[PDB]
Amino acid sequence: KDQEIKKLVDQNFKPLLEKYDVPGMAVGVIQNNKKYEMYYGLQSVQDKKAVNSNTIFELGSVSKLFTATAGGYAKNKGKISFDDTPGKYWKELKNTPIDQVNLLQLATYTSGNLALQFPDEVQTDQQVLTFFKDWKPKNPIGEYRQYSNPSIGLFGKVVALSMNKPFDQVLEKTIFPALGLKHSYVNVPKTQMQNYAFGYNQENQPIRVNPGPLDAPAYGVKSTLPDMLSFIHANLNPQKYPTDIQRAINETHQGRYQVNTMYQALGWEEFSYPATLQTLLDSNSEQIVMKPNKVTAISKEPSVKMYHKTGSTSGFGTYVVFIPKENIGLVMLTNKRIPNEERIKAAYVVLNAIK
Ligand SMILES: *[B@]([O])([C][N]S(=O)(=O)[C]C1=[C][C]=[C]C(C([O])=O)=[C]1)OP([O])([O])=O
Repeated sequence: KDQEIKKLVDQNFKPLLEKYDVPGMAVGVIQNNKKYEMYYGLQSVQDKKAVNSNTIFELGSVSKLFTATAGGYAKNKGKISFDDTPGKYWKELKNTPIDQVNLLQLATYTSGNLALQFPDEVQTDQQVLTFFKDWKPKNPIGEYRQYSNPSIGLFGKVVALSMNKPFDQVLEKTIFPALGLKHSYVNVPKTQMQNYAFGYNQENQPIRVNPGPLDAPAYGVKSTLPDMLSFIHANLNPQKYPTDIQRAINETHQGRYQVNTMYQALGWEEFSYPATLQTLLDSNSEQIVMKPNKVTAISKEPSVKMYHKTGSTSGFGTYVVFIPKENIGLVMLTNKRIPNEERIKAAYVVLNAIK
């Protein structure tokens, strides 16, 4: 039976490489604590370098899952409360209007006035501070979800302040070692640069993510297939992990509010399992991703849950999904974007087929 996992991944993911002219793909499955790693194509077209277990990919918004995990960790060591406001940590925001939004509402995109991106002219530390000092509310605080890099980025910044370390070191020195990750990075060091894939844009030009304001907590982590499978393993089966990282992980699985069939957890999107294909696809509709939506309190608390997250950068696509009760999960990393719907569908067919 285990002999079917390679065939399934080949049937469902491998055709996407021709369809979308993607140079390189890594797809991992974890089932009953056994890891399966499927590698396709090249990490670098010009170098003819193969995708392998050392290949580093940009995770885009899947980085937010690390940020959420860092926040869960800081809460459980008593360094923050989710009821706190940012001005408790970043003193220059104390008594400004953004100091009425609490850390949870920042982590989960419900400030009521933060868009997907900062303005293009906002780049320096000084410009980021000014942006948040000048912030005024629009929608009632907590009522509307608008998916936002600045929102979760400020959450990450405040988590880092709570831990007295810059955010890059919170991940690289604390969170990643506690998860057993060996090649996961905010800043890919000199000695691993030969392992960092080129991304490829929609004109098939090689590209990597550009530096930008609070980029690390929003979309700035890079990792390998083995490490992302270890992360999914920690999400499915955290018992072997340190108690504090257990607590952190479990904090990320708690649904905070709902937008119909999508439950917003910390970083992760949560769903009742089994989820219809349309539930999973529509979680990343234009309506949910690009526009304000008024949230509700959770009414139906799912008994059996599954969780997912997409991520994209100019040159990379990522998708991660897991289902605790089936003890299965999947990770897809590409060095060209393909539509979210294809990532979600292929993972749906595969995970369903393996039971
Ligand atoms: B995330 O992957 C956020 N998407 S993103 O495109 O905002 C990431 C990004 C932001 C600024 C610059 C770049 C760059 O230079 O590549 C990338 O979210 P999804 O998958 O929508 O949830």
